[PDB]
Amino acid sequence: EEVFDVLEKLGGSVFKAIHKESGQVVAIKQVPVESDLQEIIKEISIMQQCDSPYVVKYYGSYFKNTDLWIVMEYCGAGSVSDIIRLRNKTLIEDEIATILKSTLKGLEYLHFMRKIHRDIKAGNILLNTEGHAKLADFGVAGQLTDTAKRNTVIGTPFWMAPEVIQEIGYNCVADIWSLGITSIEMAEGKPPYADIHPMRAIFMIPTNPPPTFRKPELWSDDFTDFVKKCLVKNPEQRATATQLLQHPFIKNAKPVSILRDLITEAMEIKAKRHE
Ligand SMILES: CN1C(=O)c2sccc2N(C)c2nc(Nc3ccc(S(N)(=O)=O)cc3)ncc21
Ligand code: NA
Ligand code: NA
Repeated sequence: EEVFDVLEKLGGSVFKAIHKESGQVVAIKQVPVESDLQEIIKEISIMQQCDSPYVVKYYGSYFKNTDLWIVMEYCGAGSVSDIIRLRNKTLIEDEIATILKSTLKGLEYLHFMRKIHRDIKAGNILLNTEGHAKLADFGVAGQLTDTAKRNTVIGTPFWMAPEVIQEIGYNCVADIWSLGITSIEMAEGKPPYADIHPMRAIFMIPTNPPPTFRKPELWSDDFTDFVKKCLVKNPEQRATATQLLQHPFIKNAKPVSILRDLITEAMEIKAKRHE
């Protein structure tokens, strides 16, 4: 337990910390006793059986004063939602394509290991200092036994796939719907229906037509078609992560270096208000 120097709360329940001897910066989540501890092991187990630079790594865990502290990989730039909040600016298409290419590679890896993240949103896509996006928060992630369906209506309402809500079976492409809602969230700062009660939105996601941009005239043909390919209400006709990595919006992404200015800006704003 005293092998880490726990520092400020990141952003919740995650803290910045330093592994005292190696000097390495880690992110530690504080989990209470009354939590569903079988679900916490399921969360840690999914993280352990993942080995990808596009998925947040698990380092270990410890008990302190009845709490379970889960040690994980620290991403210096924060979440894409933190960067949008910090700068008070939505993301331009060039930024969205680059971040979403890495997110799709994480999704591709997870789905190949027959796992559904179930909570894809800008808040759970984390960027490192270099600009590499990683999937984080496997607290609601489900495991598929074979090419099998899941029935748990779980996730966050505005980002949930219609078939998850409909209670019919669902597989890995439920995350592709969430990716589409997230792409709109990065472009507009909020997902569709964000200013409506989340239980009212849950009710209309399967009956309403697939969401589109609030101002479609500002976005390119590629970004609007990418979002259209993500938001297909019928999961059997929804594109997989492997296919979306070939879509022009993603195939044409610029390198991670184009994110340097937003990362520097967001980090400078975080540091300036800390003092
Ligand atoms: C381990 N991890 C997570 O699983 C998740 S998933 C959703 C949130 C987290 N948290 C908070 C984290 N914050 C970080 N890095 C980090 C770095 C900077 C900032 S900032 N600049 O907004 O203060 C926030 C988080 N790195 C990693 C995580
Ligand atoms: Na979500
Ligand atoms: Na929209």
